[PDB]
Amino acid sequence: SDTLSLSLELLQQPSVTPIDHTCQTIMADRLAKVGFHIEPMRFGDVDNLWARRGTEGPVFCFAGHTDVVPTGRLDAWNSDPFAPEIRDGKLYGRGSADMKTALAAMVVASERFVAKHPNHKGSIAFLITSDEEGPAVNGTVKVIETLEKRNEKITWCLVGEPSSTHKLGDIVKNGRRGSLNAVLKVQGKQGHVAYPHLARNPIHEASPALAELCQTVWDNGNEYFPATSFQISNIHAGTGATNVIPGALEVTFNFRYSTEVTAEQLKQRVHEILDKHGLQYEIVWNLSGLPFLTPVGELVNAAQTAILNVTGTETELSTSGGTSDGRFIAPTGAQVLELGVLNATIHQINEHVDVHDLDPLTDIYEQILENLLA
Amino acid sequence: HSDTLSLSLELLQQPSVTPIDHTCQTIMADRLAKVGFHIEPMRFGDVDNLWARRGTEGPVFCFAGHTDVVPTGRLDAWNSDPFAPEIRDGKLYGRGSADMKTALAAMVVASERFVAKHPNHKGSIAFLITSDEEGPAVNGTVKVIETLEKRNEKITWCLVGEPSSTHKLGDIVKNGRRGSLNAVLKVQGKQGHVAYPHLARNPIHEASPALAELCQTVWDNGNEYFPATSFQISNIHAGTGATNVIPGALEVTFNFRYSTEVTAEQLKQRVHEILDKHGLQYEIVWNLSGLPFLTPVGELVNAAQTAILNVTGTETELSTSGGTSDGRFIAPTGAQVLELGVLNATIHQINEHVDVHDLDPLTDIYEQILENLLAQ
Ligand SMILES: [Zn+2]
Ligand SMILES: [Zn+2]
Ligand SMILES: [Zn+2]
Ligand SMILES: [Zn+2]
Repeated sequence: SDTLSLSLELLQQPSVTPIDHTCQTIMADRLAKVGFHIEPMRFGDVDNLWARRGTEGPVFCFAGHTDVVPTGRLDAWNSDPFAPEIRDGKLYGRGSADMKTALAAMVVASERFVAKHPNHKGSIAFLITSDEEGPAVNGTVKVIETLEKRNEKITWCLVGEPSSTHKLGDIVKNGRRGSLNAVLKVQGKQGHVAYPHLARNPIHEASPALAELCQTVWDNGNEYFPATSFQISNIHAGTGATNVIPGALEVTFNFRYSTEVTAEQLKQRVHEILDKHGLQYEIVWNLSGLPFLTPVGELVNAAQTAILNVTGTETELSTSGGTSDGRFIAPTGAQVLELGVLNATIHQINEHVDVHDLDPLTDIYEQILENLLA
Repeated sequence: HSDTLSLSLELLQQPSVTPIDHTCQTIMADRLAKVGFHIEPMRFGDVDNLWARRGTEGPVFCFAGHTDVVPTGRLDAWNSDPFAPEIRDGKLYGRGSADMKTALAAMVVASERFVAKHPNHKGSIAFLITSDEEGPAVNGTVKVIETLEKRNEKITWCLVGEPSSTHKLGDIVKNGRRGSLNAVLKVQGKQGHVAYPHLARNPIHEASPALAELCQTVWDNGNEYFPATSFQISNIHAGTGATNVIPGALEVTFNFRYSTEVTAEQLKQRVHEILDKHGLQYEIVWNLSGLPFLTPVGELVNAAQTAILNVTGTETELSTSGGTSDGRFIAPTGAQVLELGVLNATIHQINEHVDVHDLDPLTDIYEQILENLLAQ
C-alpha cells in the first residue's frame, strides 16, 4: 500500500497546530514529479501549499491540513502518537484519521491518475494548510485570498476530512454549521478559603451559570443542519494552594450553530444568561467559521458513483460534525464536498483508522478524478 | 523606629513561600539566643522548625507561629513587590505582613523586653516556629510535638500569633478551630472532538450540576461553639488549551472547614453520595488537614483578656471562626491554646497589609501576657 507507506511518513512528523514539520515538503516532492507546480505560501506562523497540474479549467482541488490537535496525556496512549504502528488491522497515531491518511490517498490517487490518464482535461490542485484546527487566520483563508486576487478559480474542491460514520463513504458533506468561540473570564477576589465573606469565589458564582448553559436548548436545527450545540473545552482557576480562593475563572467554550441563529443572537443570549446570574466578567469572542452550504452538482454526482463502485454503498449528504476549510473555499463558488475515513476516533486518545479503508479511499479519490477529468 | 516594625521588615524581605524558611528562623534564633533561649532546630524533610526555650521548669509558656507564607504569583496586581515591604499612608504592605510575620516580630520583641524587665521570671518561655503551616504540614509543628511528647516536655499555655482580630486589635481571640478536610476530585470523562460529543464524555458538563449542588448544599448549622461547616472550591482544571477538543478529565480541589456537628467520614460519605447521584465516574484523594479542636478557658484567656483591655480598652471575645492553625497539633498535648494577632482582613489576598499603628500595641499585649502569667 503506497497510501500506507506515505501515511506513515506523514504520521511520523509531529505537526501540532500550526506546525507542518516537513509534511507539505514531503507532499510537494511527490507532486513535483508528476507535473505539479509547487507554490508554498508562508503567512506568519503558518505554512501553506498551492500545488497545481494544468493551466485550463475545470479545476479540481484536493484540500486538507497537515496539522493535528494536541495528543493529551502521553501516558494514556498505548503507543507513541507520533510513532505510528499497526495493531490488529488498525493504524494508531495522532492524525491517523484527522487527516494524514487522506492526504496520502489524495497524493497516490493523483499519481496513479496522471499515470493512466496523462492528457486529462482541466487542472488538478492541492490546497494544503498547517493551521486548520486552530485560529486559522493565516491558513487556507490567506491562500484563497491570493487565488481570488489573481482570478484563479476552483470548480470542484474535495476536502479529505473524515466524513464517514459507520463505513467508508456512507456520508459526504457539502456544508457545515458555523463555529463560534469564546473565552470567558469571570472576575472574583483572591482571598482565604476560611474567610469567603471577605472574597469572591468565581467558581462558586459561575457554577449555576455553566450548569444553565450546558442544559440550554439553542435551536432545533432545520432540514439542512443539526441543532446548535454548546461545549466547554477548557476551564481554569487557581494555582495550587488549597487555602486560597482564586481571583479569576477562565472558561473556554464553543457553539456549532445552524442557520436558525446568528453569531450575534448567540452572543446576546449568552450575555443575557451571565447577567442574570449577576456575574462580573469579560468575554472575547471569535467567529471561527460561518455556516455554509454549497450546491449539489457534478462533484456530488462523481462521488456518488465512485463510492458506490468501490464500496457498494449509497452515500448520503450531511452537514453534521465540525467544520472545515470548506468554509473558506465555498465563498469562491467552488462546489465543496468532504469525503474521508471514519470520524469515530478523531481528536481522541489512541486515534486510529482501519487499514482496510486506505486503498479503497485511494481508489475512490482516483475514480472521482476519472469521472470529472476523463 | 519601632523595634517590632524593624524586625517585621527584616522577616518580610525573606521570600519564605511554604516551605522555604529563607533564614527567618535564624533571624529569630539569633535574637532569642542573646536573651537565654536555647535554640534547637528541627529539620524534617524540607521543612525547618525551631524549638527555642528559656528555662527548664514549669509553667511553660509557648509562642507559636510559622515563617512560611502563601504564594504571591507574578500577578502584577501588586502595587509594590510583595517581598519588598513598604509603608503607604500608615499601612505596611507585603506578603505575610498580616499572616503572620508581624506577629512573629512582636513575639520576639515582647520576649526580649520581658526578659530584660523580669530576668528572675518563673517557668519557661518557648517558641515553636515552623516553615510549613500553610501547606501539607506533615513535616512541621506536628513533628516538633511528636518530639516533645516523646521526651515528656509539656507546654502549659500556647499563644499562637495568627491574625485573630476582625475589626480592631484583640477584639477576637480563638481557643478552638473548625476542622479542615481537603480533597482532589478527578472526574473521568473521555477525550474527543467538541463537534462529536456523543462519541466522547465531557467531564466539565457532567460535573457542572454536581458542583453546583455542592456549592448550594447545607452541611450543618454549626453550634454555639463553632460556625457552620463551609465548602469552597480552591482550584479547577480541564483541557490543554485547544478549542475543539473535549478534555478527558476534570480536576477539582475543594475544602471543608467543619464544625463538631459532623465528622470527616460523614462529609466524605455525603460527597460520594452526591457525586454517585449525578452518575459521575471519578476518584477522590482525601487529606484531613486538621481535626476540630476546642481547648479549655483558663489562665491564658484571663491573661489575654486583661492584657488586651489594658492596652486597647477593648473587651476581647472568644471564637473558633476563620481557618485553622498549628494549635490543632498543640491542643492534643493538653496545652491551653489561644490565638491572638492582627487583623485577618487581608490574609491570603493581593496587596496584603497591616495597620502600622497595631504593631507597638500588639507587642505590648504579648509582653503583658507574659507578665500576667510568669511574673506576678
Ligand atoms: Zn481535519
Ligand atoms: Zn480535527
Ligand atoms: Zn498563619
Ligand atoms: Zn495563612
